[PDB]
Amino acid sequence: WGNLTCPICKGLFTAINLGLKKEPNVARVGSVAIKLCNLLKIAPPAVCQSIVHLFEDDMVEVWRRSVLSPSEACGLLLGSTCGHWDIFSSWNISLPTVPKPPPKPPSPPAPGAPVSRILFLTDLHWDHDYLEGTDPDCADPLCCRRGSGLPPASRPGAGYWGEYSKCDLPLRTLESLLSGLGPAGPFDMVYWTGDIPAHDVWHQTRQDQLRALTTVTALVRKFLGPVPVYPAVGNHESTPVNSFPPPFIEGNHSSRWLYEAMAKAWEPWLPAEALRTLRIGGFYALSPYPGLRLISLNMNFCSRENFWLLINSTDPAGQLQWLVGELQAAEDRGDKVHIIGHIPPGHCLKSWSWNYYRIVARYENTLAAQFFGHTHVDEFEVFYDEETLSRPLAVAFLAPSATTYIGLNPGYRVYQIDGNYSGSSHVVLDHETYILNLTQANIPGAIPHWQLLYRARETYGLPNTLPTAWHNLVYRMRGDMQLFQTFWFLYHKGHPPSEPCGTPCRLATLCAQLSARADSPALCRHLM
Ligand SMILES: *[C@@H]1O[C@H](CO)[C@@H](O[C@@H]2O[C@H](CO)[C@@H](O[C@@H]3O[C@H](CO)[C@@H](O)[C@H](O)[C@@H]3O)[C@H](O)[C@H]2NC(C)=O)[C@H](O)[C@H]1NC(C)=O
Ligand SMILES: *[C@@H]1O[C@H](CO)[C@@H](O[C@@H]2O[C@H](CO)[C@@H](O)[C@H](O)[C@H]2NC(C)=O)[C@H](O)[C@H]1NC(C)=O
Ligand SMILES: *[C@@H]1O[C@H](CO)[C@@H](O)[C@H](O)[C@H]1NC(C)=O
Ligand SMILES: *[C@@H]1O[C@H](CO)[C@@H](O)[C@H](O)[C@H]1NC(C)=O
Ligand SMILES: *[C@@H]1O[C@H](CO)[C@@H](O)[C@H](O)[C@H]1NC(C)=O
Ligand SMILES: [Zn+2]
Ligand SMILES: [Zn+2]
Repeated sequence: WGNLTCPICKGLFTAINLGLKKEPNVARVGSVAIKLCNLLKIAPPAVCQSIVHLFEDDMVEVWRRSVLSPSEACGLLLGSTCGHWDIFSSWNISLPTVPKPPPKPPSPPAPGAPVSRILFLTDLHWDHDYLEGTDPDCADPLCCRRGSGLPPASRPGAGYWGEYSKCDLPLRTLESLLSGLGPAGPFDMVYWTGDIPAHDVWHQTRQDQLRALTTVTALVRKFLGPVPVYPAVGNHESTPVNSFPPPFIEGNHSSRWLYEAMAKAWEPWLPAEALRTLRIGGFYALSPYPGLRLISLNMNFCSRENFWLLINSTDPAGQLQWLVGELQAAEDRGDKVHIIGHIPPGHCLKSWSWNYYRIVARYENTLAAQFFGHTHVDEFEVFYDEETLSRPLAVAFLAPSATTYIGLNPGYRVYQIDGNYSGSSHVVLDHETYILNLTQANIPGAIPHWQLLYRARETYGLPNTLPTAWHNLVYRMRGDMQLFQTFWFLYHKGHPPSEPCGTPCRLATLCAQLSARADSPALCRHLM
């Protein structure tokens, strides 16, 4: 008799559920996973053990509530008649019935119009345990630190200011960054888009994450003084890394410990309005200038690595629907909008990325600039119209990281933006990138000098930095290897790998520049 298959399936996963609520069973799950982690040589056995113990609690809870949930598992196994499998099912937010205005590019600024200067910091990745002289090529996922051991005699230990390896930064190198800003300023505001702790993800307590938050926050406030700083939340701020339960998780395993600390650390910078949304889901909007609205998104709700989204990936925290409300209100007032975030939209989950793309196309006249980080290299994402995928209408700048991780010079970014006056377009006009050349900074007894690496319009011959200029740059680089090599050099903050980037590497790199929407290979149809 097959009329009983659904009842026994539900009985199995119901009993599975209550078994996995008991911590001796959770520990047993961990032990097997540690044993497999060691067999497949993912990491040294100390790291295998540490990372599984850190992850196992929230991970088993999520699986219990999603994949192993009776209505889900039995939906998958036995079809819609028994349950309903909807893990990562597709979803859509709703645009308002206001008609889209005719597409209108930004006006060229009048001669002598005000220019706003924005400092951009991202992926600082302070490593409290950074240790000069240790092995840069140790067996762990992060080196140059306490516990990395010592290098072989043939190779130098980690340099004093950092190293070209899988290493993060000592605090003094961030202090040095902030202390050298004078020539690059003055700044009207700072956009600070996330990733304060380092990549020592196998052992990160809530307290070391908070000490990363509070130490680096106080360091930037000391060097930037009264200049406003607008943070965005990176994927490394939480513990375990990428763990960002949406607001429907209450209780202690939620992100309240993190967002509330951010609200107290960033109170000098954000108005009360902003601090309220920051406590709920780590995003907010404010008004830097009359006529300009800034929106700081928590991209961890789009993230492929945010395992909590297995429970429910549909617009987590209602953030995209909230974003639509702000963009519409901005369109109604004639405001322009800056968006800042950490993970770039092209790297998000499919549904989230497709909805964001739709929002950007709809509000192309109102959105004036987009700024992201997370990849640590210097690149960008072009957005196109939904109807034909061929009219460029927005561009996201992905700034490179202050951290070395992996193999790079430290760097940061400055934007010139159409400034503070009525009728301003508020679009990026040009940008510059500064690096510390570790090859010369790590000379014993040298004092670090942060150097201008390049300015965008001058090295690429751009007449402006509107979306069409970046579209055009990609197709120029398709046919001009020398120009692509310049881009590849700068992509790595002046320290490119020694293995040549040949024809497939180039095409893949160029494709990423046009891929502002995930899982959309048609965007690259003119490259391959
Ligand atoms: C995952 O979370 C999303 C929202 O975060 C859930 O979607 C929500 O589901 C409810 C239940 O169907 C929807 O409510 C319905 O509203 C319609 C119209 O507003 C109304 O006709 C019905 O009476 C019902 O109340 C709600 O609209 C929907 N929200 C969104 C944004 O889609 C979803 O169900 C969750 N999935 C799981 C598996 O928990
Ligand atoms: C709330 O949940 C967190 C999640 O782990 C608990 O954190 C740990 O607390 C113990 C107690 O000192 C530490 O030894 C661990 O290192 C902590 N883990 C992390 C990742 O920081 C916390 O104890 C819980 N608190 C309450 C009141 O339930
Ligand atoms: C048992 O399954 C058969 C097959 O569909 C169905 O015709 C029958 O009505 C079911 N019996 C009950 C009591 O639901
Ligand atoms: C921007 O301009 C407005 C209106 O002229 C002024 O009130 C405000 O103080 C200005 N802010 C900055 C940072 O220049
Ligand atoms: C960094 O310093 C080394 C040491 O002289 C130099 O050869 C190299 O060209 C420099 N690169 C950049 C991008 O400054
Ligand atoms: Zn990072
Ligand atoms: Zn990141």
